[PDB]
Amino acid sequence: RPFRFGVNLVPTPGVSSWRETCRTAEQSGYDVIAVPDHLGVHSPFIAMMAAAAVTERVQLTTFVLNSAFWNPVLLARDLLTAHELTGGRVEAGLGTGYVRAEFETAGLDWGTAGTRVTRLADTLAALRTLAVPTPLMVGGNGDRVLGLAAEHADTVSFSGATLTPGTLRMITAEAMDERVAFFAERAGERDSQVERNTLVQSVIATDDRAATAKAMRSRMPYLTAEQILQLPTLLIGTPAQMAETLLERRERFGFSYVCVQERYLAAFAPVIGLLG
Ligand SMILES: C[C@H](OP(=O)(O)OC[C@@H](O)[C@@H](O)[C@@H](O)Cn1c2nc(=O)[nH]c(=O)c-2cc2ccc(O)cc21)C(=O)N[C@@H](CCC(=O)N[C@@H](CCC(=O)O)C(=O)O)C(=O)O
Repeated sequence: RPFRFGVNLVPTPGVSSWRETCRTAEQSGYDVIAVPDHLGVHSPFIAMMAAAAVTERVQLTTFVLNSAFWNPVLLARDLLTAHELTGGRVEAGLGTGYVRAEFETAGLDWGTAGTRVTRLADTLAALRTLAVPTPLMVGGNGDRVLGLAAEHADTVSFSGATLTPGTLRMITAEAMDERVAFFAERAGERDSQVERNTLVQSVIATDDRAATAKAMRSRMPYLTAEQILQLPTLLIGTPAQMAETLLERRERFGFSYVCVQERYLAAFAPVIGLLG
């Protein structure tokens, strides 16, 4: 599938640069602006509308909603509105949620891993029954979550890290091979209709990839330097090397929808220039 590039921007209360940041993303060649769903961050659909008002080309996506924060019928109303009032520019990524303190602050039941995944399942089923027009993305690497992506999603987002719900660890390329294969087996005949996304956490410009990876073992001691050089959540080297890496990873994993974090917006833009 043709590449599409996203930048995960954090609309921040008290910071007056939202419109300028969204314009920079579009001017830098990104195809998607992605926004998160967290307490203490601006409300995602309202921020996406504010982005739509100052951009013309980019798609706007939630990346990803905390399913515990949304009533499915009311979310369906939001999605239809966002779709119609932007001219079809909105996509909705969904997840189970994972920050327990935020559930507690909002007065919501943390429950169990099972109830949190079931809430995502129930929401996805409802959104499809209500025939929402926004493309749907599902994010997360748990078995049940990838099964839901395979059943319901237009895009599956493969995480690239794990944590203990209630600390972050990057997964290896080999673990990622297995998660993509699991998804594909669950998707069956629908595999070819689901776009594959991943989020790159760090985009590290360097003229010495090997020395950089060796140094980075300090922050990820559970990995070798060779594993660090193959980690799907990291891009290391020159822009030409990073472009070649993304071509190789599209072949290996099927990743054609690549997002980066806001801090690396400018660092990654040269790669967009080379892949287009
Ligand atoms: C928690 C995570 O599961 P997951 O299925 O990968 O992801 C579930 C949710 O986090 C996920 O669906 C989404 O909500 C997360 N999500 C966001 N969630 C949000 O709430 N807000 C966001 O802005 C957000 C952004 C986002 C972007 C990309 C992406 O891929 C996911 C994103 C995980 O790391 N799972 C581990 C295991 C987790 C676990 O339970 N560990 C044990 C270990 C220790 C023990 O034994 O007790 C535990 O702590 O209980 C695994 O599958 O190996």
